[PDB]
Amino acid sequence: QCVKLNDGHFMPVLGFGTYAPAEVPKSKALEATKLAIEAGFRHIDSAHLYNNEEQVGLAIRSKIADGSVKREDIFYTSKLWCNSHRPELVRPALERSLKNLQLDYVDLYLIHFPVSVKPGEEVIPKDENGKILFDTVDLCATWEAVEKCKDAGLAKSIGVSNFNRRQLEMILNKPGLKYKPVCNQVECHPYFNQRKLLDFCKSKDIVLVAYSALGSHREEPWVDPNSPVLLEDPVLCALAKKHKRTPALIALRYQLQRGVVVLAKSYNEQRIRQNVQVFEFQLTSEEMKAIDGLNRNVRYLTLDIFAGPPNYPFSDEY
Ligand SMILES: NC(=O)c1ccc[n+]([C@@H]2O[C@H](COP(=O)([O-])OP(=O)(O)OC[C@H]3O[C@@H](n4cnc5c(N)ncnc54)[C@H](OP(=O)(O)O)[C@@H]3O)[C@@H](O)[C@H]2O)c1
Ligand SMILES: COc1ccc(Cl)cc1C(=O)NCCc1ccc(S(=O)(=O)NC(=O)NC2CCCCC2)cc1
Repeated sequence: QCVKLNDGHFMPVLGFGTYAPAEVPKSKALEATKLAIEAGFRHIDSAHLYNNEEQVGLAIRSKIADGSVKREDIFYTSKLWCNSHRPELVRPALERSLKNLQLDYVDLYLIHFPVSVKPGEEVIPKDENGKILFDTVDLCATWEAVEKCKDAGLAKSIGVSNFNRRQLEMILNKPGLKYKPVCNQVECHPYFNQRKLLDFCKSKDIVLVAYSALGSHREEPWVDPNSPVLLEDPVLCALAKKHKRTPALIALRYQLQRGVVVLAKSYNEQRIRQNVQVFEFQLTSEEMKAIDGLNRNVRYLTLDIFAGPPNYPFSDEY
């Protein structure tokens, strides 16, 4: 189930998505993650932003106490939110995520999003006129404090999320660079297959990590509800009939076959169990290219509110 990272560590190819909109009680974060560990997920993806590291952490700690796993067997990811991009604030944010988790280390720590916001207790601080209180932080600086987190052994591996190509290049080109990003976690599914970005990532030994791989939570205002529903796709449905699987499984399996590490969120016990069956069938080259034909360039997570500053990552082609 694993891919070797460029820092020598191993990342399982299928990960469990822990985000659910806040209308869903956080108690389900805990139940769901235990079920995911139980169903066989070994890679668990969260963030400070998701406001669930207490529950996800307990979940993980719970499955260790009952003997179902040891900590060595779990790959846990957290992410540095945008109000702690200032170097001095990077270590304390990771430490805060760990105290909440009640874990000594994270397996992977990402720069969640490349646009910095004003420090403070507000998640997305805005003025009363209109806009987000953007901050001026050198990402190359932010990264260096992220590397210090690897040196301190708080994070076993480090990487980025929602970086475009120039931003990845930027880190690669940085004088003094200690560690490459192990990964770039981005939106990827058959309506936005990220081919160019995926190729660039492979040409530089960076794991692309597909999120919203099942077509997103569709939570407003983060997703246009007029957007097409990925899992209703006729071809994904056909391939599912043909393989006696589901459109979800087709869509997950697509990513495994093109060397993409794939996340799937589910709080449903059935669909949690179903999702691990990505390791029990496979697609033909002809099928896989059928799925390449589904490319719509429909980006579910535009993150428009962050547009404006130069580091808004989706202005560039890729
Ligand atoms: N910037 C970032 O780094 C970023 C951005 C977005 C997401 N993420 C990460 O990616 C994870 C997942 O992304 P996401 O939640 O946006 O979308 P997603 O996992 O692609 O889509 C999940 C949706 O599909 C449903 N589902 C799951 N399994 C299914 C199946 N077998 N059949 C039918 N439906 C199924 C889920 O519902 P049920 O729960 O009802 O089953 C949920 O509504 C998040 O938890 C987070 O960890 C990261
Ligand atoms: C302004 O809001 C808040 C104010 C107060 C509190 Cl108490 C919580 C929030 C909050 O939590 N609001 C974000 C809600 C949210 C979380 C996860 C997802 S997600 O798409 O599943 N995962 C991601 O990382 N999404 C993106 C990536 C980076 C840019 C923005 C988040 C989608 C949306």
